[PDB]
Amino acid sequence: DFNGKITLAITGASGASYAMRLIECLIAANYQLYILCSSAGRIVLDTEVGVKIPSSPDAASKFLTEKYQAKDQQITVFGKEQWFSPVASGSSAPKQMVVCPCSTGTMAAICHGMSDNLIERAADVVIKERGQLILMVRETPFSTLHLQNMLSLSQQGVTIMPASPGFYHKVETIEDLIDFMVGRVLDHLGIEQDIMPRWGY
Amino acid sequence: DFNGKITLAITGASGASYAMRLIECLIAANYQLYILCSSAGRIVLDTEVGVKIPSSPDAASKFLTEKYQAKDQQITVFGKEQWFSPVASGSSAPKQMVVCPCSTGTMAAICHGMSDNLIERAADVVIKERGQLILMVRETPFSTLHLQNMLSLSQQGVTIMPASPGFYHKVETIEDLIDFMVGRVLDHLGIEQDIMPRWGYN
Amino acid sequence: NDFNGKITLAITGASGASYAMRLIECLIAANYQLYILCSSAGRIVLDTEVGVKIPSSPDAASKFLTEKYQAKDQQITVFGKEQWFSPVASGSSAPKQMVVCPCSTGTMAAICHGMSDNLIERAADVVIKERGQLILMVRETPFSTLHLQNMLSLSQQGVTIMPASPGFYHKVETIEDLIDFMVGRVLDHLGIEQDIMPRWGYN
Amino acid sequence: DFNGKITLAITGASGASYAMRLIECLIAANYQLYILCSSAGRIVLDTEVGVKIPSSPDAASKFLTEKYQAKDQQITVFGKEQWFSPVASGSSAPKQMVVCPCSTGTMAAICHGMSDNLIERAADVVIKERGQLILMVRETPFSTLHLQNMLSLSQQGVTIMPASPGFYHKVETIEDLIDFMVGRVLDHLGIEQDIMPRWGYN
Amino acid sequence: NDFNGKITLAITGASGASYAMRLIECLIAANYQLYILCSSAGRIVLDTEVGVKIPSSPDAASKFLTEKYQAKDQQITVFGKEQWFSPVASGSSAPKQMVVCPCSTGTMAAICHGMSDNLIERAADVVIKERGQLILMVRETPFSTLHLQNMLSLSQQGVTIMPASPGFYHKVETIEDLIDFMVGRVLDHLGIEQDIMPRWGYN
Amino acid sequence: DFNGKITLAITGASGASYAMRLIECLIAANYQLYILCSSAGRIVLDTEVGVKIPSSPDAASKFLTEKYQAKDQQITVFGKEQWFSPVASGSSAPKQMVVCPCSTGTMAAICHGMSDNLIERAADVVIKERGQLILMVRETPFSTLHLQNMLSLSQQGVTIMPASPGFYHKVETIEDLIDFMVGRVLDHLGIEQDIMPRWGYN
Amino acid sequence: DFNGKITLAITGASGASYAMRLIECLIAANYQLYILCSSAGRIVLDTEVGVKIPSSPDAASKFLTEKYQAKDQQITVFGKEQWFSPVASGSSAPKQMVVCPCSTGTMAAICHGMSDNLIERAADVVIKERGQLILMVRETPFSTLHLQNMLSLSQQGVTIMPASPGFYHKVETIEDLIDFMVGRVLDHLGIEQDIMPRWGYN
Amino acid sequence: DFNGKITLAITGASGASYAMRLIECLIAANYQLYILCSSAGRIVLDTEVGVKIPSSPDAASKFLTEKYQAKDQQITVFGKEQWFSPVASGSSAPKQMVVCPCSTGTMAAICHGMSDNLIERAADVVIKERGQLILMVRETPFSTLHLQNMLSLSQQGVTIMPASPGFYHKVETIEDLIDFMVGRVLDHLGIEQDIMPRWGYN
Ligand SMILES: Cc1cc2nc3c(=O)[nH]c(=O)nc-3n(C[C@H](O)[C@H](O)[C@H](O)COP(=O)(O)O)c2cc1C
Ligand SMILES: Cc1cc2nc3c(=O)[nH]c(=O)nc-3n(C[C@H](O)[C@H](O)[C@H](O)COP(=O)(O)O)c2cc1C
Ligand SMILES: Cc1cc2nc3c(=O)[nH]c(=O)nc-3n(C[C@H](O)[C@H](O)[C@H](O)COP(=O)(O)O)c2cc1C
Ligand SMILES: Cc1cc2nc3c(=O)[nH]c(=O)nc-3n(C[C@H](O)[C@H](O)[C@H](O)COP(=O)(O)O)c2cc1C
Ligand SMILES: Cc1cc2nc3c(=O)[nH]c(=O)nc-3n(C[C@H](O)[C@H](O)[C@H](O)COP(=O)(O)O)c2cc1C
Ligand SMILES: Cc1cc2nc3c(=O)[nH]c(=O)nc-3n(C[C@H](O)[C@H](O)[C@H](O)COP(=O)(O)O)c2cc1C
Ligand SMILES: Cc1cc2nc3c(=O)[nH]c(=O)nc-3n(C[C@H](O)[C@H](O)[C@H](O)COP(=O)(O)O)c2cc1C
Ligand SMILES: Cc1cc2nc3c(=O)[nH]c(=O)nc-3n(C[C@H](O)[C@H](O)[C@H](O)COP(=O)(O)O)c2cc1C
Repeated sequence: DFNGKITLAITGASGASYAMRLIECLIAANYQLYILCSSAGRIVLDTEVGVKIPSSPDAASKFLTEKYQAKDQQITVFGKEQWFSPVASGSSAPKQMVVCPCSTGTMAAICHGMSDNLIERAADVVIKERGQLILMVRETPFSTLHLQNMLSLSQQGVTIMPASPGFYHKVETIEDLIDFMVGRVLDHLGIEQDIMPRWGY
Repeated sequence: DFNGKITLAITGASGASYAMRLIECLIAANYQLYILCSSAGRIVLDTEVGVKIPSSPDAASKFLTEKYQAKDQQITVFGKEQWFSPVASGSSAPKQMVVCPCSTGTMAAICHGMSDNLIERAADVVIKERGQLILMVRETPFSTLHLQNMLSLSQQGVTIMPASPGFYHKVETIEDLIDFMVGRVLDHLGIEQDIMPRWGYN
Repeated sequence: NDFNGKITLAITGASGASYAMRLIECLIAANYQLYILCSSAGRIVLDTEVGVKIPSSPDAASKFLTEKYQAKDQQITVFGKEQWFSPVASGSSAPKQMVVCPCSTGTMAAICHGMSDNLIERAADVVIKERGQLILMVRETPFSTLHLQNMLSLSQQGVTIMPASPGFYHKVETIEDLIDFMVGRVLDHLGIEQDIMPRWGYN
Repeated sequence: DFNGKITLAITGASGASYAMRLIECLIAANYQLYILCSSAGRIVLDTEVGVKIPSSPDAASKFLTEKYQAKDQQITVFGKEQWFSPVASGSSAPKQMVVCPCSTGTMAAICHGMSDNLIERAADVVIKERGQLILMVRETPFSTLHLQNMLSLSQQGVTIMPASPGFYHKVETIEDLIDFMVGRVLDHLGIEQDIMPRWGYN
Repeated sequence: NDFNGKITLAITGASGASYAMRLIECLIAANYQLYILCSSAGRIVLDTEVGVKIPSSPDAASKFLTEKYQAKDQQITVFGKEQWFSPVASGSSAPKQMVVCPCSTGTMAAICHGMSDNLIERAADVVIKERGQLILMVRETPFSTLHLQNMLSLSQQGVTIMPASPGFYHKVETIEDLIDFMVGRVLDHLGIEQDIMPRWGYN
Repeated sequence: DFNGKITLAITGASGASYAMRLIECLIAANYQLYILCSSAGRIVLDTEVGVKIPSSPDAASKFLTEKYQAKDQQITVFGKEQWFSPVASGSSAPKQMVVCPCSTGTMAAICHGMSDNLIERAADVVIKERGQLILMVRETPFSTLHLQNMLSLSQQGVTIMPASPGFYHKVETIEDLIDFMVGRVLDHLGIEQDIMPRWGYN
Repeated sequence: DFNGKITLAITGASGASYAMRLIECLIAANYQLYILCSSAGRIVLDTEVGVKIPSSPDAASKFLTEKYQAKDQQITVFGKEQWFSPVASGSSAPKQMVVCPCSTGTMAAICHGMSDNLIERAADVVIKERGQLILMVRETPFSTLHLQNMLSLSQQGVTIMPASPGFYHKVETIEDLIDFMVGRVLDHLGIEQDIMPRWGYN
Repeated sequence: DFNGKITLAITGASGASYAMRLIECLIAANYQLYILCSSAGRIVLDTEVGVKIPSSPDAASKFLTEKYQAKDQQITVFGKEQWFSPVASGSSAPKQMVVCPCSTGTMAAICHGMSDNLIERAADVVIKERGQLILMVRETPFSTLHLQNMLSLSQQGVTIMPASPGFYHKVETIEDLIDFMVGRVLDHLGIEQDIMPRWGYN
């Protein structure tokens, strides 16, 4: 039925709207989503976009499914230590994962392999199985230690995508900036998108 | 007269509006500016914000002065390879410099000391004189080599400041995101500002 | 405001609680405003080494310390473990000076690697990225290689690693003289006038 | 329509024949090409194989179209700083690029992310977007610094393919050596080829 | 011989002279034989911090310390700055255990880089090459990056870097309790039974 | 009572002229100096400028005091093992130090933390206390090991300022070269100077 | 008598022609050669150029002597583990050695000092005695690990000369490409050559 | 009847009188010079020493020829992309090259192998052919990135010779400082000179 499974982690960086719009576009492209959200991520979603994701995985899954009028099974949320989840094992996990937005703290944890929660274990799995991990980092300025951590991940095939949208297409609202970034994630995932033209400059 | 001199370099990355908004605020704050603009810079300023900066330094100074209604000598623009500029010698150059927006290619030339034009020499000088260089890099995703370049400069005390505006202050307009970044540049320069509040997270 | 400056002070679970308590006292006497963070291992060490039970709840702690030091109104605010709605948590708002004292090798390690897992680690990461001044008063001996790798990294990046190794070359009558050696060094580095450690050097 | 788009950049290293043959094979394989040529590249093409690429991009597109009897829009040449080309942006650029032949100076510029012209930007974009870049470097001997540069690009997923043809197959004429290299580039690009058989050693 | 083992003990010009004096006392009580090296900056610190004037001449120093500690015959021998005809100077002859205490960052640096410019540095270089145990009780704060680079190098190569950062989690009534914390740690690392620092850990 | 205290060490590199003139300017700028001089530096001073610094510290202080017509307490010299000097401890030492001229050997001692004499300890101190250390290194050519040493210091915030005078100003005389280096030192110290003009290139 | 002694090692990389031509030129330049051939080298010589080097060292010396019409003692072949050869000891070995052609596996063994056979020992001896070793490597594309290995040898004064002939001179036949490489090796060895002219680019 | 060929590059660092005195001595020692001058190097010679080198290469050869009363073919100036020059190919280039004065931007370009112009290609070729490159760097203070660039090249056998003259030989005039540096260059190149004597320290 679905076109593929993608793991999506939302962490406590600023940039909630990116994550909300990415999920909208993935659902519309008819992907199945396994969604992980950190406790700080929930705080940011509430403050920035007024979105309150219930803390219980079941209620969260139903909440998101209604928000996006998604199909049966299309969205599943897994809790912070739910090791039964498919994402926890290289024997079962999807091969694509996006962290959006991705805090420098979560980026750091994945860089060093702390694997202390489901989001960090999932990322560690995608890296070991040689899949695709994309981290949409939101911070500025960067410190040298942020850069060392990004460098290490990028050398190992992780895609560091800072939330730094461009303005060279006609930018007429905040949405168009949001769609710049989301369209780049989607191009990287190998998913047809029409939210960001291919005109170039 | 003025609270100080700042060197501003505009290069060909997207995010012209940041640079225009930065000039606007430094003028109102009564700083004197030495502005440098690469060719690709002007092309970006043109297509993104409809601002055709003349490529002659003298006409460029008058245009910007007029555009910002600046005082006499408050803005001086210098040419691609105009070595008499005060920015080209450690004996004379200002100690604060911002490259906004900063292409990955200019970041790279600065990283490695290419010093091939006035912008690159000007940055090399601030670095050797132990001044403050701030580079507003606008590119995504980063490649590994981007990240090696950035890490090398950052270790050497250059502030890598990617154009990654935050959204926690409540954004209703693109101008709030522009002001997010410009306000961070101003904080770093030690310039009082009220375009981005000090509330933090509420 | 109404104060000379703002300082962020984090207490973590290394031995050396008496250095932290003396440092707060001197900073208050100097009329600085303090944002205090304290980890739970931190409170355990305070409790066992100097008998000071800081309430775990941030309002109650602010009051407790305020009364302890007879501090002015809003001079001391404690913030809790994940209280992100705290000015220390954002570069838009935070103090440019922070001291971790005593700093456990675990907190130093989490700062070194950027873990930013609680308010203490985030506040440090912010100070680092904003190019402020972070001082870490590490208390541990011996060092391992990995401790040294972590301290080295931080020191290359402009973080001041100040082990709690007091000197004895001044008048040492009491333990208080050694506490004051280290607190005197922190104050000098913070740019704060102090008379607890004379400037005579070696005689 | 076409089987895919490829970016080709010709630079000022010896080995113009490799490039001309590579174009011939991609045209016959029904690929669409975006061709970039450096000024040194043009001088090399001229002196080595008598091929004079018009200075004008439109004139060059037609000249090559005509030379290879290529279909409509199958060959588009772009100029030195034509930032409006598809190749300059990650939102638009092809995911495969070859630099044939590749001078050590252009390999250097790409290694360090200098991105000063369309070739180096095109490269940097391919690298950041995680596509495939192949560099047919021609120089001998190598210096340590050449090797450092190749090393870092290689670690970053760029294919350093020196123009070092082998002789273990049927070597009669120079064309067999040219075809050795071109066939290796075609195998890497994933394109069906029979100018170099798969017998291996015999 | 007639002793439990041989230990090389070097005193250098860092603050912390009272750690060295207490360490000799415990080693003597434990019936170890000591080869003592003392630098001239070392004697200056001993003199100013604890009032102990070790004669610069090796015979006179051996007698002075022997009497100070009421040591047995040949239990303490001091050796002078370039006294190469000393068993510490050759791998064919030297003790396999050495402590520098207090260890200045200058002596740590000369050992790190292999300078071997006097008997102290040579004796350390020997212990290192013979795969023995070298403990360095560094006293300095803050650390610089270059200090940390030097300590890191040494620690990777199996040298124990033991900063003089005493803990407070045990019963601390006096300064002597903090001196005994560090001396207790040196003894534990040397494999020497000691009761000056209890083994109760944290309560 | 002076504008501040600076530590200045004179070591056995050629360039005694630069040291003598820095001292002149710092005295006229009303700074208090603590001077250290190596026995090799004393030999260089005697042979190059015929200045004979006496060996005893008290006689040294008086000699330099006399020579510069300095005020009371303005110049104090300290001997090579004079650990009572305020420069020996982070609890008491000035936050600015210059080694002029600086031999490759003393730069090496400082690079590696040898801290063998007062000059080396004073530098070690300034570094660990995060002050400002400036090393006017005179040597040519550099070896690789000299460069490794300077790179290590520079990465750690020490200013490696080779005695490499420029000629773009009005160079009528040797003093013009001495003043180029001295002026650059004083700018780094944050001390107003007018011996080297602040227009750059002309 | 002879102008000097050179060690030549042939290994199992493609490019046997380069080696045969190199020998021809050194013989005509009156050098004395100590030749080593690996078993893979022999297989390559056979399949590429029909040259069957006798398995026996004495038979190989005569076979080559005869092939090049060389003088008495001008060519001595030595076997795989003939440690009694001059080439195996630093007390005796020639100070110039070429490995032509050089497989990436023998370049690897030399990079890491494996010294398992006469070729690798000969190499290691040349390197330790600070003579000149040249490695004509033939492989494409390069892997990262190939590049790491070449890098470390290059940093250590070994000449990595890939078999990447250029085409800027008069290219008519394959012999002109062979002569390009051989002439570069002869220039490095310091030996007068006219198979590759010095006109440079025209 | 020239003793040898030297490539001499003049770049945009201060110290033009070094380069002019170096050509004088090399012409008196009967060496043949191939001189390259960048556009920033012209500007420096014009302003510092009042020498205006014509922009076209033939007029510039004639100009310098007359200036030093050089012999027929003793001096040839080559333009910034005159790739037909002997210096641009390893097959033909001189084995000794001096960059004097050397900017930090030209030192960087050579460090990372940019090879963007004839000066940078010439250097890249001297390095790959294992000749001798000497870089007379004039800048102070150095930044960490300057030091990283120098270190890399020195590790690779390039001689980093900063323009840091000594004073231990009795210094009459500025000329004695110029002659200190030029004598060191000449000593490095292996050319007898009597402008800086050999008595060392007295
Ligand atoms: C409103 C808000 C916005 C934040 N924005 C960022 C940010 O943009 N970047 C960042 O690195 N941390 C940010 N933080 C801090 C992280 O939330 C903090 O480091 C937390 O420990 C992250 O936890 P997580 O990585 O488990 O999500 C923010 C916090 C809040 C409350
Ligand atoms: C509309 C437009 C937008 C561009 N945006 C970027 C950008 O966001 N980041 C970047 O690194 N380069 C960007 N480029 C490419 C640079 O302009 C190009 O690499 C050029 O060589 C920069 O030179 P400069 O650094 O001298 O300005 C852009 C070009 C155009 C035409
Ligand atoms: C009484 C006591 C003393 C401690 N002393 C130290 C110490 O001196 N150094 C250290 O690194 N950790 C010490 N610890 C361990 C830390 O408390 C432990 O590593 C903890 O996880 C640190 O957490 P924190 O960094 O969040 O405060 C001590 C613990 C206790 C209970
Ligand atoms: C006829 C000719 C042949 C050349 N061959 C080579 C070569 O094989 N390798 C190389 O690295 N450079 C070679 N060059 C030099 C490059 O052309 C030079 O470094 C130039 O600056 C490269 O510019 P580009 O990288 O923009 O093409 C050659 C030059 C000419 C004129
Ligand atoms: C009273 C006094 C206390 C000192 N304290 C220290 C210290 O605690 N740490 C340090 O590295 N050096 C200290 N020094 C400096 C060393 O004595 C100085 O670096 C000396 O050269 C060390 O020589 P040594 O390593 O040969 O003993 C002190 C000096 C004096 C006079
Ligand atoms: C006349 C003279 C000039 C010297 N010039 C230099 C110099 O320019 N650079 C240098 O590194 N060493 C120079 N030296 C050598 C240093 O003096 C020597 O290495 C000494 O050991 C350094 O001692 P110091 O670092 O304690 O002062 C010179 C020596 C003499 C006698
Ligand atoms: C016909 C033929 C051609 C070969 N060409 C190459 C080559 O060009 N490059 C290479 O690295 N190995 C090549 N090999 C593989 C090497 O022969 C192989 O790695 C062998 O183990 C090398 O042994 P040697 O290094 O002792 O000569 C070739 C093998 C054969 C049979
Ligand atoms: C009068 C004058 C003096 C200069 N001196 C120096 C210098 O001493 N060192 C330096 O690195 N750059 C110096 N520059 C800057 C270089 O000329 C500049 O970075 C230029 O881009 C170098 O280009 P080139 O390397 O192609 O010659 C100077 C410029 C002028 C106008």
